[PDB]
Amino acid sequence: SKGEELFTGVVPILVEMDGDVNGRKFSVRGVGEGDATHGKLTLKFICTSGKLPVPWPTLVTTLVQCFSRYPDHMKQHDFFKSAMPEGYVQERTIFFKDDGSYKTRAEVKFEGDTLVNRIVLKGTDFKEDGNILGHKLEYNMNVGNVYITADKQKNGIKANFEIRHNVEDGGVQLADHYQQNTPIGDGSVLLPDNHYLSVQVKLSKDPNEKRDHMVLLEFRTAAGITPG
Ligand SMILES: [Cl-]
Repeated sequence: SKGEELFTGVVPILVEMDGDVNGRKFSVRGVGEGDATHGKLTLKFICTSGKLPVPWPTLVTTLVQCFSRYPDHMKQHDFFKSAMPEGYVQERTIFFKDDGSYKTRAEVKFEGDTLVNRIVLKGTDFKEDGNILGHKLEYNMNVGNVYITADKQKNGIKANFEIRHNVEDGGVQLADHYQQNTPIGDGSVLLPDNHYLSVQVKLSKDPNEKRDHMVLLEFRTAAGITPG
């Protein structure tokens, strides 16, 4: 890409989320930076409406796959950078097993030299004493492997993956993700062969921060195609 030229160094990131779960409105802002040459990004998120009504880990996938590192033999398969700077709309539906669902729509694009992820999330039908509204999930994140394929119905790509959220005192809460990304521009974008993004996340807290928050470190690598 010429889009890939925009990712040769550290890129600042701004994330904004307007959320609503079972009618309860909330907002999140995140700031940080990503470096695709290191397949790494770091973000700190604050709940800018007080206390978060769902567990932080359930929002990780919603809250910039542009920073995945594609190896040389897979560069032709990086849709995300190819769509830049005009960007793409990412839509997901996330189904929490035996509980409610999130519907998300985000625009990801450069605004000047900052990458911006602007999100609206709406969650419906959650159980008041379920794992989500009840805050019964551990503060951590398991590895996710996002399987990407060309979308033959709309312009761009689709993906499917399931996230396992550890539940306090044992067991898991599954979150089944459906994803579509559609370029914003009219310009040509790369159409990838099937592959996946392997994503590892470490969640932490800022010892000096009294607001409800999440510090995220994330490593993301493309794979699923043997070298050559
Ligand atoms: Cl267990």
